[PDB]
Amino acid sequence: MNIFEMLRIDEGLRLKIYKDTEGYYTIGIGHLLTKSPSLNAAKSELDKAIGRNCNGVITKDEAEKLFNQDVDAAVRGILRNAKLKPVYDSLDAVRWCALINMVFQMGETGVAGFTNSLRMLQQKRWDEAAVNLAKSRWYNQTPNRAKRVITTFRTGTWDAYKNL
Ligand SMILES: [Cl-]
Ligand code: NA
Repeated sequence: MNIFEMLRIDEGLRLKIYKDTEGYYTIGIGHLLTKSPSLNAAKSELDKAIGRNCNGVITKDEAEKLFNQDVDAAVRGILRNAKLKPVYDSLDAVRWCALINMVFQMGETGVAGFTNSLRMLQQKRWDEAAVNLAKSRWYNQTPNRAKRVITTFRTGTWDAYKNL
C-alpha cells in the first residue's frame, strides 16, 4: 500500500479534539495540535490551522487537508534532518514508509533521537534494528502500532498491514 493508506490505518479518523496515544491533544487523522496540557492551547491552534472558529470540531475534508499537509511535513522532515536523511538513503520504498510513519507519529526531532536504531537501519541491519526498536518507550506506549511499523522495517513487506 502507500503511506497514506498505512497512516489512515494507524491513525483512524476523528472530527472532535481527542488525546493521542502519547497523551497530547490531537484531531482528524492524527493531527497533533499541541504538547501543552492546555485544552485552550489546543483549540487556539486548531482555529489557526483551519482558519475559522472550529469550537474543537472539524469536517472530513478539513481532516484530509491536514493529513496531506502532515504527511508532506514528515517527508520533508526526513529529508532536511541530518540524522534522518542518511537513513532514508538506505531504505527502499516500503521501509521508507515505516520511517515516515514514525516521524508522523512522534515528529522529526523525536525520531532523530533514536540514535542506535537509526544507525542499524542506515547499515541495513533490519533484524537488529527491529529488536532494538522494541526496547523503546515508543514501543511500550503503542505496542500494536510499533509492532506493525517494526515488521515493515524488518521485512520490507506489507505483511503487518494485510489483514487488520
Ligand atoms: Cl523499492
Ligand atoms: Na490517532
